[PDB]
Amino acid sequence: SSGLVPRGSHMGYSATAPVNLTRPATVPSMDGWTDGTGAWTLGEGTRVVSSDALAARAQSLASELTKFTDVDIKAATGSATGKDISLTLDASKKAELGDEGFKLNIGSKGLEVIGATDIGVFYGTRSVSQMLRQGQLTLPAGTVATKPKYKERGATLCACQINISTDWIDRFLSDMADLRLNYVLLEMKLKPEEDNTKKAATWSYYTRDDVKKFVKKANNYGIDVIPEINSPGHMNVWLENYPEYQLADNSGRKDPNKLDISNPEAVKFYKTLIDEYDGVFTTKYWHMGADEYMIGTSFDNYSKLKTFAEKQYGAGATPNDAFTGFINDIDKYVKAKGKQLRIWNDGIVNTKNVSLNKDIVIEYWYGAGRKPQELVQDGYTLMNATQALYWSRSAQVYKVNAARLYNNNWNVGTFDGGRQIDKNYDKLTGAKVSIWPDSSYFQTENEVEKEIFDGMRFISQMTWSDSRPWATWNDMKADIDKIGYPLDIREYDYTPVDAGIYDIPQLKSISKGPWELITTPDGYYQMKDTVSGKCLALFTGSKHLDVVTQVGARPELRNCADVSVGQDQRNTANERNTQKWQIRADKDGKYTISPALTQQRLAIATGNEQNIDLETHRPAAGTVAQFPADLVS
Ligand SMILES: CC(=O)N[C@H]1CN2CC[C@H](O)[C@@H]2[C@@H](O)[C@@H]1O[C@@H]1O[C@H](CO)[C@H](O)[C@H](O)[C@H]1O
Repeated sequence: SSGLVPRGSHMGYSATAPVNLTRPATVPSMDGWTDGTGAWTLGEGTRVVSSDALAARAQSLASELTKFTDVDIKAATGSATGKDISLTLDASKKAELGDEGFKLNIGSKGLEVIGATDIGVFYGTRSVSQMLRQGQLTLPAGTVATKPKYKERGATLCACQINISTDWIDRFLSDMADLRLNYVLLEMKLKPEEDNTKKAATWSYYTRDDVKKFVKKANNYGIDVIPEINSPGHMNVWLENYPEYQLADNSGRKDPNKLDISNPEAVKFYKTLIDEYDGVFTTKYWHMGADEYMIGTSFDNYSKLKTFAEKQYGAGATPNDAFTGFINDIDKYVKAKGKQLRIWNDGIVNTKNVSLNKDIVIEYWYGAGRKPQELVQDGYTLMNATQALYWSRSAQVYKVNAARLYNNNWNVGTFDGGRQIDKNYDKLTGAKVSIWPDSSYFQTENEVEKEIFDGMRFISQMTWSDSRPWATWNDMKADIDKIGYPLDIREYDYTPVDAGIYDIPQLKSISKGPWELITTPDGYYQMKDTVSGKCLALFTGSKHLDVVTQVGARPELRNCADVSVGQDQRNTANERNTQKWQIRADKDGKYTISPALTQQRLAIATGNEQNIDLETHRPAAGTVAQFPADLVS
């Protein structure tokens, strides 16, 4: 017999360690590790030790680690032993570590994490978590210092038209933090409240309270949440109920997506929205979008913009001049609020009489004029937002292929359509992936979460480390899976009730029930009415992106779809996903039921709910209908 037995190494440092004991991987990788003598073992008595100032970081890591290791790891102040993880903020190490970098020293004095800022120290702790939650509690001795090559690292998250649940955003923010991603462009609607703007309070929207909560979580994780209100195109969710601000073509037909930038009341309406967001986002940036204004058409069909150009910016001025002038005017406005402006690159056009202010950050997603190289020569600040880092729930041409980017040597300097610029260009801020809903019924938000996993590790690695220490994608994939998700995601209670048979009074107007609940692989439920044999669906009402956004829409009974299959069954996606429901536990113990796609909540209608959609149609009082949560607290 073999005698196989656990090594069961004593806690703390040991001068003795095997030469090739595995150093557990991280993402981002920490390159240039210098090996030392021996190894350090987390074990019973290991504490996380820090100053009072770092006490919250220390307590949160001790908790975390207690949960991952099954050892009781307490936080403390005072002296550290060789048994301990130490957290140190040393601001004098800015030159070495920057605002975000960190140093690990593993050895006889234990596991030391050193940062020059609170966020650096926090970031060090993400590597410590990663390293110790792979089933190994012994780490080889040595030292490494690491900092991100690029200043902006993260994602565009389009929480736009459709709602991405605040619980999803929270999980996403923890995922980002674990990967040392510090940037999220959140295109979204903050519920408008002013008399002048409140008719745009259609769903999706987020409350002021919702936003202040996820922003404060973001800032604790080192993440800049930058809002976007795209303009002057892609404005349907703002101008639908304000036709007075929509741009008409030459024949008088209005487009709810197009802002009439020759109308000063319209410009002012946009500026009013900037002012509403200013109260709840802490960032120093404003993103005005400026992408795809004329998609589906041309400036030749909007002669009003030419006339406006010429009046406004003198004879010779073109519609492109008016467009840029609108951008410059929004620039001037946000700068007076202390902000820097950001846009998409496809706005930037050939202008005769006006030129785009150079103090506007250009996020470059589309190979169409200027090319990246030309924007470099004229001195623009650039972020790489290449389409090669796009996911879309419906557009299958937009699926990040991380294997391919890894194996083909893509870097942050590889702009859209393989246009390589100097990756050390001094105004290259970094790079991001982009998460787009488009036609939204094809994939649930929890399916988006599973899918983006890999691409998020890829962009973390290349924006921080800009290296390929794994020989192939497949090696990186093996390690990123061993690393796995941060604790908050592992703890999220996706399906808080067991499958089974339930009485649900809230649903009495549809059926006396009872209801058979079964779970789905993406963390939702199907609800079968045992009376009719049919299943509850949120299927009918007015939609954006092919999803029912109508406030007060009623669910219905439909033939049961197969909710057990994956997102590659595109042909049945709508019947399937309109039959998914998210159940959540209250603080404490009461359950809400939300349609998985819409993320409104089922409630009994009172008739006192106030929303613009309800002015035009209200479900019968006392029936069960979907409503944003803020209307039913
Ligand atoms: C900046 C950008 O990429 N603009 C649109 C084009 N791309 C190409 C692939 C994606 O489908 C993406 C579109 O989703 C982008 O538009 C955004 O669409 C959302 C809804 O999906 C909102 O309407 C935004 O305002 C658009 O910018």
